[PDB]
Amino acid sequence: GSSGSSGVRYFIMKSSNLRNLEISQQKGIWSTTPSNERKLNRAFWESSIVYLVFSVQGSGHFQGFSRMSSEIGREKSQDWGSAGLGGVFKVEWIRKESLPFQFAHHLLNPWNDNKKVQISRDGQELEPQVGEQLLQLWERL
Repeated sequence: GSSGSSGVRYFIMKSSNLRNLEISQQKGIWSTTPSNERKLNRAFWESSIVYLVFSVQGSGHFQGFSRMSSEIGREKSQDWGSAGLGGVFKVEWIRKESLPFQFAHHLLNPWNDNKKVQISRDGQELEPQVGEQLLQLWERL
């Protein structure tokens, strides 16, 4: 028969504050730790798309998600909250609505002690099985 070899991945990106995220909404870019960039880069090259679910540590909701549009490096920006950065990349914003955890309260991640999706550190790989059904949620809003 047939089988899907290539596919988009899902990475959870946490944000200290909200403002910092605004830059990604206006400038259309995002800068993450150089310890979780590789994946985003490689994956983007080994995958058709790269879904990155952004979330603010504070707010108990999902700031949303954006599919990587450009690789990390060549792209550079200035405006930012945390100077401690190295490697900026673009990102396509799909949903900007705040989704209540309650919605993704049933969804979990069997990749890390089957811990609730939300329960993911910055730059953490999210299973494509739970990361896909987690986005569609924004469609139920």
